[PDB]
Amino acid sequence: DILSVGILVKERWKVLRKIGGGEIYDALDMLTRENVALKVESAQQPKQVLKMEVAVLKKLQGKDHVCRFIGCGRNDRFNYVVMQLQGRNLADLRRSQSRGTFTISTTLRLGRQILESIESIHSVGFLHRDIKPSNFAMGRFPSTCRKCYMLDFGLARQFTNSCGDVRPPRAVAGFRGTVRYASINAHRNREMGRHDDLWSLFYMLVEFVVGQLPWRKIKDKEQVGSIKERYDHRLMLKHLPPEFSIFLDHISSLDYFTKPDYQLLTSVFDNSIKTFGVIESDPFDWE
Ligand SMILES: Nc1ncnc2c1ncn2[C@@H]1O[C@H](COP(=O)(O)OP(=O)(O)O)[C@@H](O)[C@H]1O
Ligand SMILES: [Mg+2]
Ligand code: NA
Ligand code: NA
Ligand code: NA
Ligand code: NA
Repeated sequence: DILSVGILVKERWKVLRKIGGGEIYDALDMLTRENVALKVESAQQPKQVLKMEVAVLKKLQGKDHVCRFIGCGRNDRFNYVVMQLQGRNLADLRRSQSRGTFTISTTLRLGRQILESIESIHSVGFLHRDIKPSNFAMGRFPSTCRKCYMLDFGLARQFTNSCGDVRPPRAVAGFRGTVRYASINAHRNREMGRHDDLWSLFYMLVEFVVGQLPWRKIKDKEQVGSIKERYDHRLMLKHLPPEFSIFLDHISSLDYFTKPDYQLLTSVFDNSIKTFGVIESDPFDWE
């Protein structure tokens, strides 16, 4: 690691506890007397991504489901960013459930919040490219703990130009994200688009309700991609509310050059939540 518990960054943030390992700490902000999240990277790491992370976090400021930006810096030893500290991430919350699953009520509410966050990052011109449960966390206070926050913009890519139009895709793009949640496009080393973040959301929602994905045990990235390319994704509809056939049909129709119909996808969640009688104040599974 570059830092260690106890050290002070910028005479202000005292590192207290490592919370993620990418080196991230719970730190004391001496100016506000609050615990914050501080993420650091070596100025010698070949893949340096905190520049991207700060730029996207700044672009999302003020929007829902985004940590507040607190500060950032760059020195000869490391780069760092400081942001609002959240609570438990969704991978940990699902694993803390004795059955390894969420109910459809918790799944639909989380999915709708995650969809909102994906529409927000696309609306500022960026793809997330690593949508997965450990990159989402609930708030840690009574006023935030029912809110899900999108994390980890290090692998993001701008898909618009300086003008705001969609940029021409590269012929070949390195696969950056997580094999388990990656779309077919990612596996093919094709330029990822907005629909590929939505495919990762779909896989997350299926894994929430079922507890696993079909390729859970498969570790060869090419084997996983082969399975996904041939898989009949309609089989995943079995444990989701009926309108997710509309969700799957829609994202299947998309490609790099087609903006998603976010209103349609939102309606799938809104309608399912209403049909199941789900209300926001219902306890989440971990309550
Ligand atoms: N603002 C935050 N508040 C709380 N936990 C965070 C925060 N940012 C990241 N984490 C935790 O750290 C883990 C890894 O951080 P993340 O930003 O995803 O970086 P990386 O995946 O590159 O290690 C997350 O899965 C989450 O548990
Ligand atoms: Mg992460
Ligand atoms: Na930046
Ligand atoms: Na920048
Ligand atoms: Na790439
Ligand atoms: Na097209």
